[PDB]
Amino acid sequence: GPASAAEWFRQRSYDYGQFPPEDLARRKRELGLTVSAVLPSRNVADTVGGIIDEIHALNERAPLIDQILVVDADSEDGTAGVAASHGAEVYSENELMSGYGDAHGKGDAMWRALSVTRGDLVLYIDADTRDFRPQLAYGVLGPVLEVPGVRFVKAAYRRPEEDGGGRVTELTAKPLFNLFYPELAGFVQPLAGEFVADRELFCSIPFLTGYAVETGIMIDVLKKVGLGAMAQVDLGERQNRHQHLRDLSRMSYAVVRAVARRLRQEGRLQQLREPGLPESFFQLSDYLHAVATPEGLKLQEYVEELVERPPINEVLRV
Amino acid sequence: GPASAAEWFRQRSYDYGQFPPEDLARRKRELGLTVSAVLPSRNVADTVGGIIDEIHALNERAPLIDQILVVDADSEDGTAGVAASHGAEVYSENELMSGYGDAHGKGDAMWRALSVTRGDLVLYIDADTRDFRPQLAYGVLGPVLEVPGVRFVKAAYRRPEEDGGGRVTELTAKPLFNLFYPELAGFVQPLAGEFVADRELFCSIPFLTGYAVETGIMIDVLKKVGLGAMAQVDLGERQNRHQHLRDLSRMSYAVVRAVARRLRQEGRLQQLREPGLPESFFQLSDYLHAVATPEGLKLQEYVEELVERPPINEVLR
Ligand SMILES: Nc1nc2c(ncn2[C@@H]2O[C@H](COP(=O)(O)OP(=O)(O)O[C@H]3O[C@H](CO)[C@@H](O)[C@H](O)[C@@H]3O)[C@@H](O)[C@H]2O)c(=O)[nH]1
Ligand SMILES: Nc1nc2c(ncn2[C@@H]2O[C@H](COP(=O)(O)OP(=O)(O)O)[C@@H](O)[C@H]2O)c(=O)[nH]1
Ligand SMILES: [Cl-]
Ligand SMILES: [Cl-]
Ligand SMILES: [Mg+2]
Ligand SMILES: [Mg+2]
Repeated sequence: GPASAAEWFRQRSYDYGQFPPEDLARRKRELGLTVSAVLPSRNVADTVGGIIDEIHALNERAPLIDQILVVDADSEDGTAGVAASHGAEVYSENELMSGYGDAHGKGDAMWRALSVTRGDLVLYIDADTRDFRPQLAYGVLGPVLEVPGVRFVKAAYRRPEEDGGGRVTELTAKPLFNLFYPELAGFVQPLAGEFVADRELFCSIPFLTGYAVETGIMIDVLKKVGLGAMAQVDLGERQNRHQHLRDLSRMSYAVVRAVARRLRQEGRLQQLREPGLPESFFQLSDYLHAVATPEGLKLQEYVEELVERPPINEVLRV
Repeated sequence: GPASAAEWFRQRSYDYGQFPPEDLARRKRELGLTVSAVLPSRNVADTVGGIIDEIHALNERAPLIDQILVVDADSEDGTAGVAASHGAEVYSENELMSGYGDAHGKGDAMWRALSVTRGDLVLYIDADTRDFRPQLAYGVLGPVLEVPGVRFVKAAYRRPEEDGGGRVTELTAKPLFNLFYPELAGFVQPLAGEFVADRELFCSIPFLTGYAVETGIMIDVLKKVGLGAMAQVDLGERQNRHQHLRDLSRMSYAVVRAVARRLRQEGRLQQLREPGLPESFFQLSDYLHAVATPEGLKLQEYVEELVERPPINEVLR
């Protein structure tokens, strides 16, 4: 493969500039591949309509996306109606794989989407992007279509001068990756919502639910296809919606848990619970967040079970 | 001890308002204890003066700090001169424990200060605070003085509703503590630079050099004296710096490195290098930071070793 993250970063980082969409459209036509775009959507009424439009506008210049799926979290904001009125196929995350009960977050929606994706290639895109430029859809298709061994491509980009990701990327994922999965240290936006791979690949790895899904997918793909078969594409600028630091804390915990879970199955981490530690202190699903408030110090408690879905291949009608 | 972070939280969180300085001064005197205040300092000529001044004013009201140590990273802004001019003792981080060579960052300075601290208690204080109110000095002394079994006290506070700390604390320390050291999850500012413990405790644990020092101390104190012997005190509002996110990434890494190390030693973590990963990818002191710029993607590469100084006890006295 590649001797280092440095070597990979050399050979496997592209620019959307290198993949004009008419070329891709042509190449895609030649290969007879179809693409499904999947938009995990939760209260994005104000933005999905615009994204669906832009993908349609792009398909006019260059036929690249055959299916547009909005997988809705039963948003209270009318998201589903909005996406439907703009021409996307819309599904409820709770109606897909209904045998699994209600969806546990973004990861669960993304997994369940596989049950109705018809494309040879599955392309995930975030539904909340404000100013959606067309390369936020087609850029990552470049290397899958054009570079021989590449099976999985993640987006790279910058906040509208040097961007190393949002807070969770910078302070959680990158430090955890550098230490535990150094092979992934080369990725500019390892937690990006926009990335693409063949449907068969996604269908044959498990999916962490909740916010841990990207982290889990990075690790699982790395292990399945190898570093040389992953790539990234600079896509330019991408405005993302800032979250409250306090909520990001919970996301950071999900990323930690995903890494910890994987380390444990590799055997690098054993006896996760330190001996001598009374069981009462031990409950992974129980996140304690101590804060200071105008009226005193408080201990907030969040409970999120780390639910993991099996490779959908194993659980879905063949 | 306590049965959960929640029980600890109710029993070992206080408000500085519970500890009027004049009462602290009385108890300190009855117990014959002395307090050393260490200010690890690098380029803070603009703020040390104020801090030192506040401490001296506090002591007039209530004699609480017996020694003020500015341990200076040989700043070029004249930190040393200001501190000296304002009445504080001044030391070069490089001259203390010089057998270990020049100093590896903030932790090293804090460790080396243990060789010149005369107090029974040692109070570390950040020297870059813009608006130093009295309770930043005395608040954390409350529980060590007043609650016999308490040996270690961390500050708690909030920026100018709910505040769960700075970016590194929220996105790195607290996630990691919740998973691997649940006993520390009740701390509001576990990475706070204001904390106090008895000299003997500090002299009995190792100190990570650099940015990981607070994380290491939290963990090693926890293992050494137990969660019951730790406390926090609400000091009110403290204004915070806006370090750059790109710099904070290296800091988060140090924090992760520190936890990982402790996990290796406990046996929880082994074969840290994936069994099948070429040594070309394996260099813990080598942090790869991939970034996007106007000119394209760049892979930045920082280096900082993790250095652990042993307990000063093993080298001294
Ligand atoms: N169907 C569904 N969609 C969801 C859910 N939660 C979030 N989404 C959608 O998934 C997209 C991104 O989720 P964000 O909550 O906006 O994530 P982020 O703050 O932008 O942070 C980033 O890092 C995460 C780490 O994994 C990523 O998951 C995420 O994609 C994003 O890149 C958005 O379109 C959002 O509506 C859910 O529970 N169900
Ligand atoms: N003596 C010494 N002091 C330092 C060093 N680095 C930081 N400090 C001081 O430690 C305090 C906090 O520094 P810093 O780590 O930047 O604070 P933070 O970014 O808010 O966590 C300040 O008073 C700094 O001047 C160092 O290498 N040597
Ligand atoms: Cl787990
Ligand atoms: Cl769980
Ligand atoms: Mg977003
Ligand atoms: Mg817990």
